[PDB]
Amino acid sequence: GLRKEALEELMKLLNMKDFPYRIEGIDISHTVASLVVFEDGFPKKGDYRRYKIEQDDYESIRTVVKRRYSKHPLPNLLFVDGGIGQVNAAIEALKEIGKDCPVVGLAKKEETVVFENREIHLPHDHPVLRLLVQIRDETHRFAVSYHRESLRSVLDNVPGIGPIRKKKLIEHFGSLENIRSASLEEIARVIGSTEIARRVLDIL
Repeated sequence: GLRKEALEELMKLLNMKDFPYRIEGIDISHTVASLVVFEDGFPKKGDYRRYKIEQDDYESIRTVVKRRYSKHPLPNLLFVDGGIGQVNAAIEALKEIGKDCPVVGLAKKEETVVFENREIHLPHDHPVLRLLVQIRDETHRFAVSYHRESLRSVLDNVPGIGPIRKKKLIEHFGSLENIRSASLEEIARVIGSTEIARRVLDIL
């Protein structure tokens, strides 16, 4: 949750014409773009989106930015992860579609904000620096849920079960953590056998 006065401070620091009421943040992971949304500093999780890019994070940002803003309104401010390059990719993409929107990021150099090809140094606890870091970390927190394979690989070691019942137990339980802390009686019901459910708990 971003402080509203820190939003005002970001506006002043960057000389923006408009208050950053809506901010969107983008991360590239290896390719998926993860897009997050803050509205008046509140994360709007129902507005988050993920983009698959078939194919250079530079190029991935450029692609995602053109794709998204050809269908959606511009935010008041766009934050991109990775530093100068990814900010430049976003800007280039915006030009190519004839759109106008401030883009900010964080250089790989410590305590450095990237804005309009300028680098602004801010001390560690400066509220604008803290705010930007909050945004970046939220992009990352969202990205790590594109991985919430382990249960599958391990259940491969369980003899005499087969591809059908495997996907049942993956569907009902989803993870190794849930299947392991489940009772014998429940697992039996998902697959139709105490003897196999016993073997599953035994082996896991």
